[PDB]
Amino acid sequence: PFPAERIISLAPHATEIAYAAGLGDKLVAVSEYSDYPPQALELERVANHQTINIEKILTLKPDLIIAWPAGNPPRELAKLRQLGFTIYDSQTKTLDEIADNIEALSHYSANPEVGQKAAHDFRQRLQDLRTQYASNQPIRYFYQLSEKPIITLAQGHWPSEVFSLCGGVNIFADSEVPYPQVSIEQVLVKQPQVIFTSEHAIANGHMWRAWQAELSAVQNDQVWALNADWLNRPTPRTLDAVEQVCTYLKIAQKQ
Ligand code: CNC
Repeated sequence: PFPAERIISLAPHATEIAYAAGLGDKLVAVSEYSDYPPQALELERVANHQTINIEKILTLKPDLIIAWPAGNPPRELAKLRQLGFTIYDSQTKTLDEIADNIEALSHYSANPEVGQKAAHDFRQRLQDLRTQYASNQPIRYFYQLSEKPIITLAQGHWPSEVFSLCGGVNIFADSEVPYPQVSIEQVLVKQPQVIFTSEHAIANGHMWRAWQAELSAVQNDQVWALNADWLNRPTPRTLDAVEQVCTYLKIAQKQ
């Protein structure tokens, strides 16, 4: 396509993949929470979970925008397309798509070998992890994005695929929306073998201690925090989430 000179990222994960793809030096704006690699804190922000700042983007004249269709507002992305910007749509469902993203984005780099290498390395480590964590048996898990309200994941949407590599089975897989709000009772009824939550919830005392009697996951000491930066952004660091998730689901075979 062409070595881009003024690149904008509309998502935290997209900023990580941009740096891995050898584009980081050409970024001129990123999203809120684009905090990795940490120098990205230095760049101006043009997007958050509710709004893309199209005025500022006009002001910046990007020759490449790295979009996150799954998380960005559809109307504003459509506007950017209608305005004639060159846009790469980052797809964010599978683990192999992370490497695909990096390899695609490397086409816009002045040094495509960087992204070529990063994708190669990702693919090899992903292969290593698939081999290493095959022995895991199916475990039914609950993954909490928040305690108030309880939001979880469903329909195979990200990060469902991280868990599935390890044999993990989402208790809310068959929900009518991809990120459903669920009640305490809904979880309690479902009887997850493992509960995954945030480091914050653990540190403060997690909400499921009160429910030890009704939750085998609590009796068995299988409520664990996951690193949300690794897990919920599809990036090279997702392979550390794979390790973390897979190690915990391995432990969960103890009974
Ligand atoms: C579900 C959800 C939520 N998420 Co996320 C979490 N946890 N998230 C997700 C999942 C979305 C899946 C998808 N989009 O395909 C999921 C797990 C992948 C995700 C991921 C992230 N999220 C992140 C954050 C910080 C946030 N998330 C919230 C938006 C946060 C929400 C908190 C809340 N209670 O509202 C949340 C709990 C529910 C939003 C929703 O469903 N609204 C209903 C829907 C109809 O409204 P909506 O406006 O269309 O929602 C869309 C956006 O929120 C967008 N989106 C979701 N998260 C982000 C984060 C950013 C930076 C941006 C720009 C857009 C989003 O995706 C939604 C559609 O699926 C947030 C308000 C939580 C909080 N209170 O801190 C917050 C801050 C947003 C901000 N200031 O811009 C991450 C950076 C977390 C991390 N530690 O890495 C990460 C970024 C992903 C990436 N690609 O870079």
